[PDB]
Amino acid sequence: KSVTVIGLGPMGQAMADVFLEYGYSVTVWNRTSSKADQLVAKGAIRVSTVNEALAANELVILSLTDYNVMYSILEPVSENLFGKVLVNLSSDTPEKARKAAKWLEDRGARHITGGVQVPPSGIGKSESYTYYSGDRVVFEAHRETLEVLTSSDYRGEDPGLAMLYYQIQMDIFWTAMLSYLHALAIANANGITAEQFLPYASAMMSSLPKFVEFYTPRLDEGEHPGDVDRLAMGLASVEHVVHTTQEAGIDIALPATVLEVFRRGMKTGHASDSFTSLIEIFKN
Amino acid sequence: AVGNRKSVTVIGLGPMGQAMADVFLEYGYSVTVWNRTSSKADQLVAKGAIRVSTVNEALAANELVILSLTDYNVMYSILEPVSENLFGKVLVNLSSDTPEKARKAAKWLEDRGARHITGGVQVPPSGIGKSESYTYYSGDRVVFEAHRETLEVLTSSDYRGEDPGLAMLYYQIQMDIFWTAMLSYLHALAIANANGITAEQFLPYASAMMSSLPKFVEFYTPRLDEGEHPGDVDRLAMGLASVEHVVHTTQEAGIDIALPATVLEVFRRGMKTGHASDSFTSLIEIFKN
Ligand SMILES: NC(=O)c1ccc[n+]([C@@H]2O[C@H](COP(=O)([O-])OP(=O)(O)OC[C@H]3O[C@@H](n4cnc5c(N)ncnc54)[C@H](OP(=O)(O)O)[C@@H]3O)[C@@H](O)[C@H]2O)c1
Repeated sequence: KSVTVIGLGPMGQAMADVFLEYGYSVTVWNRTSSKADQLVAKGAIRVSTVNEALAANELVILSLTDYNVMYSILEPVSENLFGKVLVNLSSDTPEKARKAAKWLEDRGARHITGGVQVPPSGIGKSESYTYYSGDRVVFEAHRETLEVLTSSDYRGEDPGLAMLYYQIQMDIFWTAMLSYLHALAIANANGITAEQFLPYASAMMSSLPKFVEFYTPRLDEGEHPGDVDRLAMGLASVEHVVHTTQEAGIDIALPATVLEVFRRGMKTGHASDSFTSLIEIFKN
Repeated sequence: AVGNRKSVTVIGLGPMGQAMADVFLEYGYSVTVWNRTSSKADQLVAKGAIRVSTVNEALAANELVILSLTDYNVMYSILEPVSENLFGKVLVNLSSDTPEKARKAAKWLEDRGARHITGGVQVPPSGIGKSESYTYYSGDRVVFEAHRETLEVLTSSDYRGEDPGLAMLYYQIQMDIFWTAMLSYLHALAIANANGITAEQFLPYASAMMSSLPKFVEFYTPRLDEGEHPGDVDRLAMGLASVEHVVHTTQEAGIDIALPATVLEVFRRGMKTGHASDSFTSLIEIFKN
């Protein structure tokens, strides 16, 4: 039970704490060496250099701000990476994580990508989940240590996948939550409160998985028949939303973008297809 | 004797009007129908509906008239030439349109001596006649109560208040969420597909995310009603950073950026107007202008 943590922001601090709680020997490094004071008081071993941190252990957790920090601190010590397993937790794009894995492999190290789904306070709780991706044999070799921090959800071999599943979920979260705020602004303009809207907003959100379930097999076939819905009629529905927004004096940017997507789909010949055919507009 | 007359007129026989007329007939109503395209009533006539030739005749047949037309402009188009014959009628308009359109129609109808109930039907034709289905209703409460029994043959009802616009308000704000959130799903799936993963693989994650959203709505609702956006549990600056990673992921996958780029623009406007350290709920102020 021995692990190195490089990067002592809030996440790194939480992780290092939980490891110390469960009896691990924890070696730490940070560019600003004072950030480790509280951990050192709890038994963490602070080392002066990146070299010493890498030497201490096979498993190295990288809780850095972004992937550029990784290159900055490891590139000058590229000769010292053989046999190390670097678990990268920065939030970034799939391609960033892929480029990092390849760079590390070229220097004899192995990479596990992690997409942590909770804030620092979730660390050490089994109801918390982290996406992991990368070589399955490397991941299985360190799974026990990683699961001291959270439950795991291994997504596959591609180092980019842990970040893929994280970012596409955030695409839905932010866009759908903004739609909720937008809808509430219209509601407020017409005299209705968030308390009054609550059960209706909630019921709509909860209904969406049933649509996703319905359309999933069709989307996987590349099929957009107009048997239960037509794009033309979706467009007309969006248009009512845009006019409602305008009448209420609410900012039109968000529904106007939705309307523009529908129009582009109509303008490429999809009037009679399902609205799912708009995936072709996004695909590019 | 208590109870509604078992007699009703339906004007507008698209798929929704056809479903409503069918349900009324099966329930035991005398159903009088009119449609611009008269042949669309053939099946209903075979089951006992009474087709009339003119809109005037359809209005004369009954007190209660259900409209299922494309929108409110259609209503004017057909009713204006028979404005004289609206006196004493109760028109229940189940057409999708904006709140203000419904308000203006309710006044126009009252000026002609008719009464108006706005309805926002929440289900497709197949949901008509099922009690798990709901329709939003609004308008004069006494008029609604007088015809509720008939309206409940079609769906359960959810009366929202006196303002005739409200039934279209609740309907349209739910559709703002539906279309925007479903397009976010398609956008996210396009990224997934570019990266080699399928809708089947995405399904449990898309569904879990969507199903988690009501918990956020519940958490924020009381704060929003106070006009409060403290940054105690989240800050806009950190949300912006999260949106930026979404935009870059999109671009790397070669996926159309219009939708996340508009999300990002909203966040940036909120940063511009001072809300870096407030909750992301502060973006409601950007929507408010
Ligand atoms: N279908 C759905 O799933 C659904 C769900 C909820 C709410 N709604 C709403 O229900 C309403 C009716 O929709 P729908 O699907 O049943 O059919 P629709 O195709 O909108 O047709 C509705 C009716 O309007 C008539 N109409 C259209 N333009 C007209 C004109 N210029 N003059 C005279 N009549 C006119 C049509 O006559 P013809 O038959 O002669 O074309 C038809 O009777 C809409 O507002 C729709 O948004 C629909």
